[PDB]
Amino acid sequence: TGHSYEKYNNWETIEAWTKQVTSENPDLISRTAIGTTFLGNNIYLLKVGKPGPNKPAIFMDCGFHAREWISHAFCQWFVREAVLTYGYESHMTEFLNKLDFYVLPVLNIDGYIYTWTKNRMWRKTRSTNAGTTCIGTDPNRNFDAGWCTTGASTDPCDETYCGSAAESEKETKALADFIRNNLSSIKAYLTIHSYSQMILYPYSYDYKLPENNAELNNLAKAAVKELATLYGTKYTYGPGATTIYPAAGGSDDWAYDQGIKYSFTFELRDKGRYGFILPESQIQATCEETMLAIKYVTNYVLGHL
Ligand SMILES: N=C(N)Nc1cccc([C@H](CP(=O)(O)CCCc2ccccc2)C(=O)O)c1
Ligand SMILES: [Zn+2]
Repeated sequence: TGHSYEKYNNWETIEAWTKQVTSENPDLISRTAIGTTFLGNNIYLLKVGKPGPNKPAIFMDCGFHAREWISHAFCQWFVREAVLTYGYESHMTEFLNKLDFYVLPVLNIDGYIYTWTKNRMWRKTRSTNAGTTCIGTDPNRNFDAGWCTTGASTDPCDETYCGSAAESEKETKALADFIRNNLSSIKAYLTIHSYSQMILYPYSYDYKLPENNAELNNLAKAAVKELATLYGTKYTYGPGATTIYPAAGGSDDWAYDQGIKYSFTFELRDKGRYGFILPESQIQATCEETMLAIKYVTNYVLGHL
């Protein structure tokens, strides 16, 4: 039950943590909920930064995919590092003064609970589907970006089911609703996954390249170089379609086509030795090196608005 930053925490524990870290840091963190899940859990959002007028923001979510436990761990790690180093480390101090980080600790809460209780390898949501006993939609194929046109299934029984319609899932509708309602301020979108050690940018739903792909490639390149300084961990990077494989309906592509010009999917450790079942013993090293890339991106975005 007790929360630890070097262990994977269950939802009850993460929920208690969002309340605790917010009460302990009132001038640095506010908590709201942006929606409920299919099974009635609260989708918490943390706003991290020193409040002020007309602040730009960066949006980061974790836990799209239930089994990718290091993703959830990173969002929690980020929040503590922000509050611990504010006022002492120049860069984080400037970040929190000038912008807000929206941190969504766990999007697909229902699936995450399922990985703790029944099936460690679950990935989808846990919503019911008409006409079948098969459960769940892949939330990262459920966005309105070339929806269900490639790299996706129309069968609810498949792991890549794109859903009955774009934003059919309460969770993805809640996230899209929030982003749409905050487009004027959100300057970047970061979505945290594992595994494969990559930084992806648009597009995945099509082989076409984003208008600013040269810029996005240079930024990804610089970010993976920064990440490698700590433990030598090697990341690859590029447009999703060629860097992994085509897949429609992803939140990074959707956010980009909303006008959020800096949109990245992070795939964290490792490369397949442990895969989704990354040992807790690697949480600290993974989070620490990932922090460097996230901060590099953040500084770049701040210098380009
Ligand atoms: N919009 C996007 N970024 N779409 C996208 C493109 C390629 C891959 C993915 C995800 C990757 P993921 O988050 O589950 C991590 C997959 C890790 C992996 C890697 C190799 C073999 C088996 C498993 C997917 O397969 O749904 C999304
Ligand atoms: Zn994933």
